[PDB]
Amino acid sequence: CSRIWQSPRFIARKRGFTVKMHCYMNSASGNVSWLWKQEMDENPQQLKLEKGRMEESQNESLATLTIQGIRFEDNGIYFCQQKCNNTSEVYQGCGTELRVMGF
Amino acid sequence: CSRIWQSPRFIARKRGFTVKMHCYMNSASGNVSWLWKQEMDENPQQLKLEKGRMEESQNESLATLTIQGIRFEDNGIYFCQQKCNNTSEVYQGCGTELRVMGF
Repeated sequence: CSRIWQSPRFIARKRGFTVKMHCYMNSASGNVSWLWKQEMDENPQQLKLEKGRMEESQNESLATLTIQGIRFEDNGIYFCQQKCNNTSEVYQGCGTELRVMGF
Repeated sequence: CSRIWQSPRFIARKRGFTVKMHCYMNSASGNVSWLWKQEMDENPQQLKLEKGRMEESQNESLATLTIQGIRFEDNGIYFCQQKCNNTSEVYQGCGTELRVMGF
């Protein structure tokens, strides 16, 4: 199968704004999901797309994840994950660090 | 083969100091090579070593790239690759990022 690329590595924004996180592939057994991680030891875990604040999007090449109303409680690193058709193995993106802040 | 794990993710250090970067793998068809990216737009372009001040070492399970007396020209992201035994696939780390300081 294909390989996935995550952008950007890091993001800092102001409380209440909006964020976009990308990932690229070719839908080779496409259909992408997003994992979240707040602690460093614990390992990534399914992100709950909170009604009216988060939305998993995806066409055939781009799989973007968009969050609005950014809360501090959103801090952490997010990874897009794809399950391969052939290899039936899971490739992970390199994730994006998220930091909310200020006025 | 084995999922490659690069560490740390991002580093900040005043110029001149030396810096080590890590890459954990399995070395099966291993023998790691290091790539470089001066910006995010650019593409992971190969790394050229310079006079005793940039040395890559490694063993059974730990490849580590070392840079002495760092400069702003060093700023960027470094990745490590390892061909795979079985697969003949090309795994790659999530690269460690570098930013040199001014004081």
